[PDB]
Amino acid sequence: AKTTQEKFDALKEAGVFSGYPGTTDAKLGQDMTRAEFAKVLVKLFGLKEIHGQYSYKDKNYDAKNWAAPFIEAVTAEGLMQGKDLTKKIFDFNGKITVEEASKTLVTALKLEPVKDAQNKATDWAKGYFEAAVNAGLFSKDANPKANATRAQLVEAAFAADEMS
Ligand SMILES: CO[C@@H]1O[C@@H]2CO[C@](C)(C(=O)O)O[C@H]2[C@H](O[C@@H]2O[C@H](CO)[C@@H](O)[C@H](O)[C@H]2NC(C)=O)[C@@H]1NC(C)=O
Repeated sequence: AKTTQEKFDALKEAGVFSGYPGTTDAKLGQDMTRAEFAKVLVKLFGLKEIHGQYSYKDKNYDAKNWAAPFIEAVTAEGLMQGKDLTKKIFDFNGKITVEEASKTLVTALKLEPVKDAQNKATDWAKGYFEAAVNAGLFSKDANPKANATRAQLVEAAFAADEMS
């Protein structure tokens, strides 16, 4: 079985994840913004980027924001809808959590949420986290509410790619 690092290298060659300048360190212990994760989802699932459209009101969510085409693409695909509908806030600088990642991947893979699922996830997410655990995207001992580490995102993305 491939290590996290070998899984990363594969995803990177494929354009789905990136490294950092001037180092081979993949920084598997660090976190990831929701903007970057939207981009991961686009590259992982082969989605079309949507230019010149803005469905959120966050400060600096505009045409100069490199993430908008990715954010719009995952929004149009129904994978993500942001954090509150009435102010139209996506939170692109906020970090992706393991339960949030679970929802997007389970949805994209067309897997079904677990009903009556019992776990430590926020109420809205319990079914998606559990489904994700069952499909081997995250380990059952991951904290649904924590920022997902890049290592966790790599293992999820890799597993997701294998399933798709
Ligand atoms: C703090 O609120 C959450 O923010 C999450 C941010 O990340 C995602 C994956 C996103 O879409 O960007 O999920 C957001 C949460 O959205 C909730 O997603 C559920 C999963 O499908 C939906 O069933 C719920 O309708 C949605 N809202 C609530 C209140 O649970 C939920 N957002 C909202 C608007 O309720």
